[PDB]
Amino acid sequence: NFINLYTVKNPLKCKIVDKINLVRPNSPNEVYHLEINHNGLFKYLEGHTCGIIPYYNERCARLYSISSSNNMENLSVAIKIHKYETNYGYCSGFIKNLKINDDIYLTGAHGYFNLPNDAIQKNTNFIFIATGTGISPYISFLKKLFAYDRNSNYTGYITIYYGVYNEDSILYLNELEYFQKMYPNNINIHYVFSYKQNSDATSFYVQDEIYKRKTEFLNLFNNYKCELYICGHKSIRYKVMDILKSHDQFDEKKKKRVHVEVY
Amino acid sequence: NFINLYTVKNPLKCKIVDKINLVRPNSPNEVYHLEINHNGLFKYLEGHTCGIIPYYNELRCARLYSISSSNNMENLSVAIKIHKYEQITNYGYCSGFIKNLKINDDIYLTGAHGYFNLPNDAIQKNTNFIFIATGTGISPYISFLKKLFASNYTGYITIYYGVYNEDSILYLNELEYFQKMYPNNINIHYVFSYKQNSDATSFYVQDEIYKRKTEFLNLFNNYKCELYICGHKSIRYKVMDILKSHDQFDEKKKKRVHVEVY
Ligand SMILES: Cc1cc2nc3c(=O)[nH]c(=O)nc-3n(C[C@H](O)[C@H](O)[C@H](O)COP(=O)(O)OP(=O)(O)OC[C@H]3O[C@@H](n4cnc5c(N)ncnc54)[C@H](O)[C@@H]3O)c2cc1C
Ligand SMILES: Cc1cc2nc3c(=O)[nH]c(=O)nc-3n(C[C@H](O)[C@H](O)[C@H](O)COP(=O)(O)OP(=O)(O)OC[C@H]3O[C@@H](n4cnc5c(N)ncnc54)[C@H](O)[C@@H]3O)c2cc1C
Repeated sequence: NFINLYTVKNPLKCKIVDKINLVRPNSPNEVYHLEINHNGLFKYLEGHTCGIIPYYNERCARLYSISSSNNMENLSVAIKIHKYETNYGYCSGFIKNLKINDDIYLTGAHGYFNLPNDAIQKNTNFIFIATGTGISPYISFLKKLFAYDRNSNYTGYITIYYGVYNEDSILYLNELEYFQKMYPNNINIHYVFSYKQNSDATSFYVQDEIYKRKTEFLNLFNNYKCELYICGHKSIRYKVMDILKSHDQFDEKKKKRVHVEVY
Repeated sequence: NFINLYTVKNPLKCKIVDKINLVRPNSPNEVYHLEINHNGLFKYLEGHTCGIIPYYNELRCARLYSISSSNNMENLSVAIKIHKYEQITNYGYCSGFIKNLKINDDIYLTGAHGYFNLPNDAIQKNTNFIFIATGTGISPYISFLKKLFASNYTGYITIYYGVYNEDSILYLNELEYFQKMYPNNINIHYVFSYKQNSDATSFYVQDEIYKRKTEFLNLFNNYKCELYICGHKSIRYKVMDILKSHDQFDEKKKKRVHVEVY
């Protein structure tokens, strides 16, 4: 299958085709969308990550959610540039200085944060919870479910809770705006702005929006039997579980409907 | 201090000066000794490790390697086992990199790691040592021996060294040299496991210490030896178990135990 087709011991040589800032001028973040030519060789399902090996020339690979769908020729990835005290993270500094037409080395696929195979036929309902770059897997989910290029056979309902610093920090804004305008009876997006660079504070703002919208959120999960996806900083996970645990019956059978990709 | 002078964020570009197979025909793994030109820029004490960043090219991910050279040498050195695994053979990440490395290739180092150092009073105080090694665990001790013997250090060194077989003793030449040059001050006990199982190898080292438990404990306790343990993780507790049994083992003794296992 797709998992570990390429590893650090046989990474895939790829090429940077494009590199676009994803944020607008009032964002405190530097985040780049990378479009990557893999010559059709990198196999993935929506929700998978790829690994990038910084500075490689023919763990150690940093994982990035793939934001493109399968039937796109190139793959895409959204990468936040981490800084401290000037000084960059290991992969962050590499991605910062990367240029179009540069080589990049990939491993993968990695992860199990995928759609159910039933999804488009079963018209599965979804809750997608995201913070920061945690939106990327959902971008690929949407591109798949609504056959991006109204080619959609999918008539399920999707609710997105997306927490970012501010409006200018919303990643893939144009794509989110597109799906919402094209499919206004299938998609509901709730932006939460924290105005805090601290991820643990952002996740509390998301938990707090969900609490404010608990009747929506909890009927979606307990009544309409949505699949619940959580992606982003590790602090949201237990905060979303607390909401489920404190407000209604919550057993291992309901836990089967909770999918988590945190970091 | 010299710790983290170079990191993965800013590695030191260095050159391979030599690459020498340290093992003999009956050893089932390659082990390469690397002489590395760092332009005098890499700073370290004996016992320190350097990190190598496999496949790096200038625009937990670096593997650590004990430096086997002393400060006073111009180039640094390192001994690197080439790890194989089956399922057609594959190589470890850094192992495959080191395997293919040529003389004059670039190599990027990260910058003194660890606390596996000699006490700085060692030469003036004539400190006695117990060095326990398996496999590549010998490397820091080769650097120790190079430092201690400058020479008027008259301490007493005991070395326990477990390897697969005689063709697998790393730095055999250096060990034999030091043992023969200072025959009253260096005592080496070798153990061959004859099994390609790292856990077996450390069992046999423990077994050789058990045979000599009285000598061993009387060296550590009465001659106040600094005890060093280096190599595969499995030796750690097997040696600790010997310091537990037939011994009170207080915490002024634990000041005298140094561990670098992996
Ligand atoms: C499953 C999964 C999916 C992921 N998906 C994405 C994604 O889609 N997009 C994305 O951008 N990231 C994603 N990540 C995280 C991504 O891998 C990060 O870029 C990586 O984890 C951090 O990268 P780095 O090498 O640049 O930072 P590192 O060098 O590994 O450091 C980690 C953090 O510590 C900080 N740090 C490093 N040194 C210091 C210092 N000494 N003092 C203070 N702070 C320091 C860095 O700034 C950084 O924030 C994902 C992670 C996982 C596990
Ligand atoms: C403080 C310290 C000092 C050290 N000093 C030395 C030293 O002086 N000399 C030295 O040689 N080493 C030393 N090491 C260990 C050194 O870092 C090794 O080269 C390294 O840890 C093994 O690296 P690798 O990249 O080749 O293998 P990796 O790929 O990182 O390690 C995996 C191990 O499992 C095996 N493996 C990998 N993938 C698989 C798989 N899919 N299935 C089954 N098996 C697999 C590999 O063969 C290898 O043995 C030290 C380590 C530490 C922490």
